Amino acid sequence: PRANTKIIVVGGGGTMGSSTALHLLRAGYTPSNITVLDTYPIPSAQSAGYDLNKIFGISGANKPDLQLSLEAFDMWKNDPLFKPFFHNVGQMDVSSTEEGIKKLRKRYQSLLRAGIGLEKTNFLLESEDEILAKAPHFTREQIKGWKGLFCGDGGWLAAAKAINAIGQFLKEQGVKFGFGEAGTFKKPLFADADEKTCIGVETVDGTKYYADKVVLAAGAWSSTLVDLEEQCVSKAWVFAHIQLTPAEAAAYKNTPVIYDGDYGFFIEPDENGIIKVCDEFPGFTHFKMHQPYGSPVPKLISVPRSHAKHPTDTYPHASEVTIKKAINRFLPRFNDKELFNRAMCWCTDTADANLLVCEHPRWKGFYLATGDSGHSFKLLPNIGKHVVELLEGRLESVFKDAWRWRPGSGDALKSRRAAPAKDLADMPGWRN
Ligand SMILES: *Cc1cc2c(cc1C)nc1c(=O)[nH]c(=O)nc-1n2C[C@H](O)[C@H](O)[C@H](O)COP(=O)(O)OP(=O)(O)OC[C@H]1O[C@@H](n2cnc3c(N)ncnc32)[C@H](O)[C@@H]1O
Ligand SMILES: O=C(O)CSC[C@@]1(O)OC[C@@H](O)[C@@H](O)[C@@H]1O
Repeated sequence: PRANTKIIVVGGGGTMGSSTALHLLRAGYTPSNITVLDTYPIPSAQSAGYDLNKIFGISGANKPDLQLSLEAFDMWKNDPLFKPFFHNVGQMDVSSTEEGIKKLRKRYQSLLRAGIGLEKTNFLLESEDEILAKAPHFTREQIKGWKGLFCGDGGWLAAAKAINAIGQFLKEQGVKFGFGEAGTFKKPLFADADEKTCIGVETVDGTKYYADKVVLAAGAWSSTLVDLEEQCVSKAWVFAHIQLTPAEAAAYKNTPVIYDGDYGFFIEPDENGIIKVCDEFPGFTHFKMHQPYGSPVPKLISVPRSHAKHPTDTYPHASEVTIKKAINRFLPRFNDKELFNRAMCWCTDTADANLLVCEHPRWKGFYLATGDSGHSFKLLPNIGKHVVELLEGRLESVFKDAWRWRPGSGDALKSRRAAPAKDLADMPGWRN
């Protein structure tokens, strides 16, 4: 029974982590039986969720991605905890290349074959007038040849503030916490020498925590903490900020999120006039020799270079070009705006960009909740709901089979992106 079951959430200061803790409380677990451990206090300074904003949009990449995105959309609008941080201003995919414009038309078409009425909220913008109508800040000369796929369920998310909302709720309820060395996972604990029964974890300062179940929601660090047998390859993405005056930023107030697969995106300025800009690229790895728990020998493993641990870090020289390229493409009027708060942000890719949410195959009681594949912040309100379903063996098979333990199911280095990710060692500029 839930009221006497103890759960440990490793990486609980992050996205999937905090979500799991939230839905444990909502399910009826006793708050004092739930322990959140993270290297950083919630909201974790190093979770990929620690950002001014993230994009919300509907992805049809998989069978349950569609179901999950709509589920998340519902909560972002109607859940009292989350709905303050959803800005439902819409999201527009654009392209002016032949190859790219056809990608849009195929995406629109598969949304219709979902047969769940997505045509009511997704539209192909076939002319420049239709684009300028949704995003008046563009000039017509800037967008000639552009077509757009507009999603009315889209918009952006106050990412850090949202996780923080969960965290403060967890604390009011009485969830237990472990931060710093007292919260940094090192290894699982077992009752038996055969390590078939996990009964807790031990952190790096030596602290041992005991629970009935352990959830590993450590994002890009999961593949480094325990042997995931190359299922998850951690990669970095980049962003930068520019500052606008109240006059300049007024033209972008409540404007839709604009994305082009060949350039990146930007999100409307926040209350301080700050615009976040991203490029799009297959990501950056950081391979090192490491020996995650359960691996018999040290392997080559992409290990996150945490901006939180190294604040003087920025990103490779190459990324500076593509980010500015994106700025020129979308916001040419701000090309002389100096960039600041450059930083790398880490995700972990699976081969098929599906999550890795399953019980460990040998360590009974140890559960994996990661494989976010760099598309999963939008799932903050509802992913924890399905992790709990897994813990209780009530997980709908569509999710269960898609999220199953699956080593040898593809090359996660390339995943579903344009190319295998390049490594930080071959991309100078980020260390200072
Ligand atoms: C990097 C990035 C990601 C991203 C994005 C843009 C960038 C630049 N834009 C997104 C977007 O527009 N829309 C979207 O839906 N997602 C976007 N993302 C990715 C999204 O953030 C991630 O997919 C999502 O955050 C999933 O993360 P989850 O797996 O929870 O991972 P996390 O938030 O980083 O959490 C990791 C927590 O791990 C804790 N940790 C790490 N190591 C330990 C150890 N050793 N022990 C205990 N805890 C550990 C960290 O505290 C961290 O909080
Ligand atoms: O999937 C989305 O809703 C937008 S995520 C945008 C992005 O920058 O986020 C970081 C990585 O996921 C990249 O793959 C990706 O291009």
